[PDB]
Amino acid sequence: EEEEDAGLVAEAEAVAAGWMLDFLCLSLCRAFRDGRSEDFRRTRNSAEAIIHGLSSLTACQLRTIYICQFLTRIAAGKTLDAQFENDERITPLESALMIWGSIEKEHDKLHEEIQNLIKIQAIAVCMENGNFKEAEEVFERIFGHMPFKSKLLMIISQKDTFHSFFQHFSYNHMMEKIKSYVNYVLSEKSSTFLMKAAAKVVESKR
Amino acid sequence: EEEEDAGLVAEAEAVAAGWMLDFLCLSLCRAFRDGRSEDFRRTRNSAEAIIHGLSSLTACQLRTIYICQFLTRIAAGKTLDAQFENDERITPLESALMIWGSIEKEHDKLHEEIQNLIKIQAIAVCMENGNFKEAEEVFERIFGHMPFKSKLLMIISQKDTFHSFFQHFSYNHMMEKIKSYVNYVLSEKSSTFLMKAAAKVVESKR
Repeated sequence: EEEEDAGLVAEAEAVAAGWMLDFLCLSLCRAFRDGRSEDFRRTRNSAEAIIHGLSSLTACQLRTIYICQFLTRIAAGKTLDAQFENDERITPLESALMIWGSIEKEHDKLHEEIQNLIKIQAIAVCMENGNFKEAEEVFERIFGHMPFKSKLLMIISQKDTFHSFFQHFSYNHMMEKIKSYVNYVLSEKSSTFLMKAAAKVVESKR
Repeated sequence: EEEEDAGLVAEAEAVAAGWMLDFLCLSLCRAFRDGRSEDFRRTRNSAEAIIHGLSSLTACQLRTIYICQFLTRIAAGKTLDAQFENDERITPLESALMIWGSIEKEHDKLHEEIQNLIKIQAIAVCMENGNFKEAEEVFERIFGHMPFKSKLLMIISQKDTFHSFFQHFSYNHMMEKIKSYVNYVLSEKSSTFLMKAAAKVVESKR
């Protein structure tokens, strides 16, 4: 009853923390889709602290954490100063591409298009800051897609930062395709417990 | 319906964050009472990130945040390197005494005893590290209680760190009286929504 009641409290705290993680993961995907940057930053901070207080995760919770990590790297894609991997040479977009190709999800046409847009922008960001040598290094770690492969290497060699290819397959196009995926994810979210109860309370005051 | 549905989502996220704050505040008080230091540290980190994502707080939530801040300063009472106030001269125990005397709560006999134990230990910690001049400064900011007042100044002057007075009114005695208060608080917690639902789930698997 002493060590038993303490165990029961710990079990409930673990169920409650699991609900908090699920809610925060959904709120982060929502903030990303709506372009609410500060909300995404604050909710990411909350979700990370919550993950540190949990000792067990379901496969569904782990999968959801991976997608949220992908979104964080995409948001920091233009922050080449950001290091998400032990290898400090890995650019944020390279890290997102690694998660994108590791998540257990359908490799539908949208999946491949997002993948191909991340590869192009991984090189574009380096060129848009004049890190042309870094651009070649990223190209080697990604292109080591034949028609696009030769086109990108010729743009790195010519040093044309303001090339038309990058404008057609822009950072905004990449962001929009990624936002279309998040919407579908939220659509099939299956409704988290915390959101359902809170929404009931809100409606119960209308 | 566009700006209306977005508002409804924000309202639900605010109700959900309020439930998360209440749960985390209770889990922090529990970790303090049980002496689970690492759990208190991790839950404090989670509660701070949650507070940063909320824009409205009830008087009951604000009062609960004050008590949790008091516990954090008590836990860092021996960490004289910790600065909780803009004035870097204020020791952690001095900051806790300031909150303790500011919370809206009954000034019962337990309240005064906790207050008097915090005052004595505020001086003891400084003496136990040889910061005798700092001890006098803390004494001036607190004792500026006649029978205890003269006794403490004579101990600072004599520089007796290992004095019997501090052993009788020890840091552990202060910790135990503070733990008795937290228990009563949790006893009248009124049961938070998240804890109630989670405990139901746990029992529903016994």
